[PDB]
Amino acid sequence: QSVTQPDARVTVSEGASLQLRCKYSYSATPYLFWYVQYPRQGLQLLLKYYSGDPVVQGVNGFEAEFSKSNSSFHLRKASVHWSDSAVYFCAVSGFASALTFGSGTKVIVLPYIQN
Ligand SMILES: *[C@@H]1O[C@H](CO)[C@@H](O)[C@H](O)[C@H]1NC(C)=O
Repeated sequence: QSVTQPDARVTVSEGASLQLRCKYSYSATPYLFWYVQYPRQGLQLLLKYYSGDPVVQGVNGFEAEFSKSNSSFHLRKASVHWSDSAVYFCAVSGFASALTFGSGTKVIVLPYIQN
């Protein structure tokens, strides 16, 4: 139905937290998703919410919470890895609805360098 990703880009150092904002529009029961696009590959599903517990855990430390009250589906990760650089897309759906995508959010991760 409708999804909004208010930030187009995010720059962050390896080790720090990350929050990618997503707002949705619907009235019914929404099906929510996060997809990730790594360089030189197609979209992949990162996490999804259909029902039950609003906090959903996806691959590699990624988390998202469905909030009906706040009508949000913010994605978070406690400590980002350098390989997390990518474009993240929020999408929404429903019982008799098509899948709709947001404009996406580019995440640039600065790698941590030691000696
Ligand atoms: C909804 O927003 C309120 C006010 O900032 C906040 O206290 C609450 O935790 C939010 N719910 C979500 C999306 O976690």
